Amino acid sequence: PLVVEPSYPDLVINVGEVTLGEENRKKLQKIQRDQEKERVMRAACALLNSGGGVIRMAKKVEHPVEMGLDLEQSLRELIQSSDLQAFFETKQQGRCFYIFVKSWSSGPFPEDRSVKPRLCSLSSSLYRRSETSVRSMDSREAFCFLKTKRKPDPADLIFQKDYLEYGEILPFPESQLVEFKQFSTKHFQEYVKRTIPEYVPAFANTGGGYLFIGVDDKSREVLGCAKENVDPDSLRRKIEQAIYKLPCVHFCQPQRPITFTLKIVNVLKRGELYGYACMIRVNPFCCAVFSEAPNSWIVEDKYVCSLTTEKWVGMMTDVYSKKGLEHKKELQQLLFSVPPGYLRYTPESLWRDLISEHRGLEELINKQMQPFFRGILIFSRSWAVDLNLQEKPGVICDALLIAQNSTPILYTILREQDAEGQDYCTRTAFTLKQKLVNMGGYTGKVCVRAKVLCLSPVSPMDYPASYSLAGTQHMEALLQSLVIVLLGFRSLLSDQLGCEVLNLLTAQQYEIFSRSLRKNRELFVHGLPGSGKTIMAMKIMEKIRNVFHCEAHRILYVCENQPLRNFISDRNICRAETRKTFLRENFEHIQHIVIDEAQNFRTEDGDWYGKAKSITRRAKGGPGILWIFLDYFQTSHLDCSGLPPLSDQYPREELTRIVRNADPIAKYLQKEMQVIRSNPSFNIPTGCLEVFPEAEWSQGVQGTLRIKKYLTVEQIMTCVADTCRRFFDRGYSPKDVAVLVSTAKEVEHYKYELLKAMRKKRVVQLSDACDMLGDHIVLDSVRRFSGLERSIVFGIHPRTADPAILPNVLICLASRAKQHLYIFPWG
Amino acid sequence: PLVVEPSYPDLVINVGEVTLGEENRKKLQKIQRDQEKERVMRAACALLNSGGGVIRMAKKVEHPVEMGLDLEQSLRELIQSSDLQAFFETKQQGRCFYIFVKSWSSGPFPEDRSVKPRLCSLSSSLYRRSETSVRSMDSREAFCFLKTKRKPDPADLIFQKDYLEYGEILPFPESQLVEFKQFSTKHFQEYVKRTIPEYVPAFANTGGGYLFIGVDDKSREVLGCAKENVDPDSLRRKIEQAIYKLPCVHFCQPQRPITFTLKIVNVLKRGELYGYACMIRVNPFCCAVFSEAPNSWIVEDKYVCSLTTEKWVGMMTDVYSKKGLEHKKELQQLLFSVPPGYLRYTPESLWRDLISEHRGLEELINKQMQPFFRGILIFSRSWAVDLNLQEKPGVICDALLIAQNSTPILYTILREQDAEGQDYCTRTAFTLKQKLVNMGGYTGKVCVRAKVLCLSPVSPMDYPASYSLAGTQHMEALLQSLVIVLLGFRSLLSDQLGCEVLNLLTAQQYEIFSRSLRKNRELFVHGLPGSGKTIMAMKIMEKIRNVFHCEAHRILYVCENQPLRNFISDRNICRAETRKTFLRENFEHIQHIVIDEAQNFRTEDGDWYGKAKSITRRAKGGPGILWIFLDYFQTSHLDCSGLPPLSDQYPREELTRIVRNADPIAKYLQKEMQVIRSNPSFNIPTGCLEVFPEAEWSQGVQGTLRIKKYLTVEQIMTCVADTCRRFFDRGYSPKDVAVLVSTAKEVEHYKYELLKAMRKKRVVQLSDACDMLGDHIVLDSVRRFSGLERSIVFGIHPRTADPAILPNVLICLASRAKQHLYIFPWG
RNA sequence: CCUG
RNA sequence: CAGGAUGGCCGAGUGGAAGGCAAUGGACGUCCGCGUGGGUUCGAACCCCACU
Ligand SMILES: [Mg+2]
Ligand SMILES: [Mg+2]
Ligand SMILES: [Mg+2]
Ligand SMILES: [Mg+2]
Ligand SMILES: [Mn+2]
Ligand SMILES: [Mn+2]
Ligand SMILES: [Mn+2]
Ligand SMILES: [Zn+2]
Ligand SMILES: [Zn+2]
Repeated sequence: PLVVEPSYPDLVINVGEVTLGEENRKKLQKIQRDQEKERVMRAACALLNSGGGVIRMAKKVEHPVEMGLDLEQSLRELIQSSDLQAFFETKQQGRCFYIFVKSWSSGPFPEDRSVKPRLCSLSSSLYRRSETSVRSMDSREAFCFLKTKRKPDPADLIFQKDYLEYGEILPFPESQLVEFKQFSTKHFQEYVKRTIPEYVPAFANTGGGYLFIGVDDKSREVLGCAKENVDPDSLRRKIEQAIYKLPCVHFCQPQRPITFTLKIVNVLKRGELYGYACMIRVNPFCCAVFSEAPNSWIVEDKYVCSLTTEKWVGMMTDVYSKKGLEHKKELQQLLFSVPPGYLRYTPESLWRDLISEHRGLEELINKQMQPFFRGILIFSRSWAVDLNLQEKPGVICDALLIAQNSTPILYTILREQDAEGQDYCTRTAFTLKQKLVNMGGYTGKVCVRAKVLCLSPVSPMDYPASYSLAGTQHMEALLQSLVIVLLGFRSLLSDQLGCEVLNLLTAQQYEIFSRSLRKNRELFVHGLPGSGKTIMAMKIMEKIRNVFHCEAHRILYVCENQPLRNFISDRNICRAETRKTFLRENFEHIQHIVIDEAQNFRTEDGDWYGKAKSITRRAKGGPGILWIFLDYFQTSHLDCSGLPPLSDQYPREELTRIVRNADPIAKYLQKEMQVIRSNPSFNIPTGCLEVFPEAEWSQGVQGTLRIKKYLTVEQIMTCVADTCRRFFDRGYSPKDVAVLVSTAKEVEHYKYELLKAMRKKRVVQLSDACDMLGDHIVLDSVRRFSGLERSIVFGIHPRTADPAILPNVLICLASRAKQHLYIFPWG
Repeated sequence: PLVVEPSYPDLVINVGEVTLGEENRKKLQKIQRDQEKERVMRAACALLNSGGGVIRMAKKVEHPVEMGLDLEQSLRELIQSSDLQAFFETKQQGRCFYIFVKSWSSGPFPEDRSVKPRLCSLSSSLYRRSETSVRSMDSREAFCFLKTKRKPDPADLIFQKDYLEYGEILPFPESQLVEFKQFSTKHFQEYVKRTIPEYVPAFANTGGGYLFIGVDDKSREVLGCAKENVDPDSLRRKIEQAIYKLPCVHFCQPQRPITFTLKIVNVLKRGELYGYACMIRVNPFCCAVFSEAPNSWIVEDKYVCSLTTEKWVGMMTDVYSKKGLEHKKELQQLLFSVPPGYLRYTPESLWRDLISEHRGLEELINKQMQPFFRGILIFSRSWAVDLNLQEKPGVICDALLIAQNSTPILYTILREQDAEGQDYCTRTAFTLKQKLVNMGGYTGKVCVRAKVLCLSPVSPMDYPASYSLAGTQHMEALLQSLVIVLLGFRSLLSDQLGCEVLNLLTAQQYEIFSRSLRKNRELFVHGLPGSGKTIMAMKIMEKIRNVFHCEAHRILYVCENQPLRNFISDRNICRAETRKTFLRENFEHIQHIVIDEAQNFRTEDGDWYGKAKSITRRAKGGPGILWIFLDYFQTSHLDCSGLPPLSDQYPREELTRIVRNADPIAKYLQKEMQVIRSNPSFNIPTGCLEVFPEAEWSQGVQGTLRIKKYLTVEQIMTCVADTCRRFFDRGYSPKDVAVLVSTAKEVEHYKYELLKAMRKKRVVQLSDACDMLGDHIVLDSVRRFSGLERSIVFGIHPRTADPAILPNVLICLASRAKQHLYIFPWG
């Protein structure tokens, strides 16, 4: 059999001894020549269909040799192209001859889904009647044929006859619908058996036809076969069995079998019975009829396995991140920008942590990356776990080098030399390469080299020069495939890419949303939870200056919560003040006002709306911008907010796409918004919550949502500390984490209790929401954190004194978490 | 040569006598067999590339024959597929054998444009090196290769030797970069001339390489050419001439020749000169190198011609109506709706006109239409003129039948028998079929049968049954290609399709626009001339009815002009009053108010804006809609309109994309808009007119614009009458025509003067602008026609009391014409 | 196409 | 799973068109032609492939 070799960071199929060279292969017997060719072509087909690899064959001569014309032509028929160099590149060292096979197609959604087939085949076993001949459909022909079948005569005058006269000349030739066959007196009943699988599938697949057996092909004379050599009943049974044996694949309903008419009609000589003439009419078949199973091959597990008929048709006609595939270029330019002329180590925080923890790791890595002048070295605690493989103790870090003039190299740094270290690194490199092709959709020639390094004080395969990353184009394409691959797993870089995906979605929605600035002066923005409301407010405050040419101090931002106005104030895009400061102080020099979380405002101090109206309308440059952002799902009190009636809140814009939270968080927000709708507070006008999220919208970004209940306060603290330490080990910064409690009066208690547990995890710094720039965990109330967001949020015992306010707390908590949310309710 | 036969409604190529049948072709000599095959393939390639046709070949036998396996395989190679039935269907009657060729690629923008090449070819003359072999790229391979080229060793150690030793074994085999050739033993210079085009283009096309001539292919021995047999300098001259003789096509700059190094080295024997060995180092060429001109053919008018190298490369690397192509399905379902179970005659107005003018034409056509139980019979005064062919006097009408179970038939009805009639009908049918394929992009099997009919008292081809329109799908596809074709010519049906395209564009812009209803209660809509303002207002009132569930009479429409008020009232989608009526009467019953042409309003009768605000805001079901439509380019007076200041006119929606007028009218409107901006009025605030149309927006609808200046009044009226008579003869209804004058006071004078000429054109019924629905020509002033539209407009002597408004009156006129506009200014 |  | 096909007929030829019953395939010395179509080769009836 053919089996993939395990000691390689790639699919390596050893096809054994093969005779190479045209002259050497001409001296072979045809049987051995065809057997060796079929072995090598099985290997090539498997590697083409399985992400590419290397075919290893031991050659019977020491000196360099050509592959052989028959092998070359078989590869050409395999790829349906004379461009062999595109998919096959050969090397030879001593007795070993290598063919390096590129993947036929890459990714779950290739750019050629509707053009080229997913599979290469030695044969599709699909035959069509092509005029007077039967020809096999190649991969592309069969792809088009199945793509069509998947959409939702005088010969009959002869066929109707009950009998035929010996030597009768048929009045028609062989054509698209007719075939004549004559067989010897001896083998008639056996030659019919081999005739059926070739002409019945062809007629069935190409509009049907008539098969006359017993008609001289040249003179068209009816001859039949002598009565003594044929039993009509046995012949009919055999033909029926052979026809019904044919493997048919259905794309339709009903799935009735192959339909045909068979007649064994007497041939009379002078009126006496001379023999029997066999006539088959093959009515067109609804779908594809195969003469036998397709000769397509694939590597599954560690074997080279032949694809079944149904599995082949499925591959030929029919966690991946579609958003990642869409934004791969932007995401690559963001996270994996390839610099012009130096080797970049990323993530930089993780690299610093590694070199600090491990003595000599910096010197090791820098001495090892001497040969590389341009590229990126993507570090990780363990690329194995990043790719859903098993963690190996003793592995300090894994670094994926993507440098110029070099192949990708997966480095594994071991604190102590280990026997299984090279096996672990090879497994990780093989998984990475297979993912870069099959999931990342890399259509170029890729090989990830596994290379183990030891901090304490089988040869690699030499790939062609076309597997080296020549320059910017190849490095960027490989890195964009790596982006797509990473967005399919849970890891530090995957989460960073997900954050950038959320930022890109928010930018898209803001591009759609900012076109209202030219159209409105007053505008009440009704954003749903996680809809980007505050990001839109910031970007609109930037665009207001960009358009009206007014200096930043002329734009005012008003919010209810001090943490939010501090966060907005540190952006330097405007002046940011709280509701109370807004009412107290003078702002006659302000032209534009943006008011955010207006549903959280209060009337107890004054008419904030009236003040904003006066300031904006009395502006010198016409009526200034007065945009009031608000979310009624995130109300924080039962009193009237001073907003105008709902009927008065016009013109309106609605941010209904959730773009700030990962999919698990967004689904939870959508679920809880139904609970909010079920019983709105009395200060919430009933018709406001009738805003619904976009029905078919999804973020396509992985998140986390763990709800742990019936746990005590100390258990909550220890779980939070353990999760924080696990994140920080992987490389998440402390400024990605926030702990949100029910109310402020509990903030100090929970701060002390959480420090008590975090002193075991080596970070003893917590802060209120008023400081968001420091690299520290933020502990505060859910309400005080309104408007702000963090990647990882721990929601601790959501609570309020009045059930009329309670429902909104869970939304106001979940909407703060971008990717990871941990909720610890009462129980 | 091969010549297209002229007397058919198709490309019929007569390849003459051909031996058909496998046995008959086997009994031939190879030269004759190959010549007949070459003729048939040239005809088939020409027909594939020229829109399909028929190949006529006389066969030397009477009985039916198969085509022949070599001919079948050549067709398979021609179409790169065993699906011969898709493109070739053969018929034979008597001593004639027909091949019906379908177009390979059809339409200027095929749906497969990026996948399949535009051209079929016998040979691309493009060769590539495939390991140790040179392979000719088929059409698909050459397409991909040219697409790739369009986008923006030890062999060297042997090549560096200035001499070689006889029998020296070269240490390397043949490969992607190396070829070993021996010299011919008989004709050496001729052999080199022959070999150079085989290998130099392949190396140049793939990474270059070395060609060693004089090296044994099998043993790799260096043999060379005997000194007595070859002169090295003459051989060098022949080689360089042959290499520069190779056709090269460049997709770049600079367009350098083929770069190569040619060395003729001494092959010594025992240290003494024996012969010469030729080695060429072919460097990779930047673009495509051909061994000769591509073997691709096409039909040029009446001749079958081969495409040149550069012409072939152009066709292989790369009035057509893009909006027609986009909307073909909707336009077909609008105009050419295929009915179920009866035959439909269109256009009905033209059909009635024809049957009224001509005695017995109805009976004639009905008698001819008995066989057809379903389809559409598309009449015309002259399909020849509709397709830009010369008119033939004596043609009563042309009718294009498109019916089930029948091929397309172009009927030509002649008043009396005519010898030329069949020639005219056949030319028209051929032109129609060629347009349907090459311009309408019909990818099915199409034949238009030409039949001449006569009101008073060559044999046609019989096409395969696949050319008959099977049913709804085939007829719809053919009629959609017909829509695309018609939209590219000036004719009645083309203009009706253009009207529908304008309506579809307006509907799309309204789908964009109506999303503001959910977001705005009060809205000022600022439309540009011809932006659809009034159509949008009508549709928005229709949408208000549904979204607010209010009865139609609860919606009010207020406009300045009585004709527009009447036109809107005639649809019952609201209550429509004039500004004066609105101010005088009471409308507390109204909930929603839409105001149109608000810029023309006046204040002397009251405060309409305040009244509308009050009425809408005190609507019992909450505040209602108050949408004010206005266009400052169509300011009809210099007074105050009562609108709020431009700073106060918010929120604001802008309809910038002109969707109501054909392309010439739209461009004229844009130029007049720029002139208006250069001379703004004093009663229009500063920023009103800074609204600009979408820069690269086009309507894709053909129109007409004639500024017939320097004419007298009588000449103007006679020209108008002649144009109207021509349109009505062609089939346009009078209700498509409006005559617009400068002022209402001259309307009666111009009515008398226009009737003076129209009474000689067999129609006298003019109409006032207040009677739009009548089947009469509307003659009225430009100002009173504001808000109305008609397909053909005649603007006469545009003028105003104060010349300041003349640039505005010109726009107000040009925006009323949907497709055809005639302006008669002062001299 | 015919045949072992 | 394997074998054959040559000139008018019988038939010799597996890489530089016999013989037997003056010639006894063809196009324009070159080329095609040994069932047909291709390929390899300096060279094919001969070797390789597909088809019949
Ligand atoms: Mg013989
Ligand atoms: Mg022999
Ligand atoms: Mg020959
Ligand atoms: Mg042959
Ligand atoms: Mn057959
Ligand atoms: Mn047959
Ligand atoms: Mn060679
Ligand atoms: Zn089926
Ligand atoms: Zn070039």
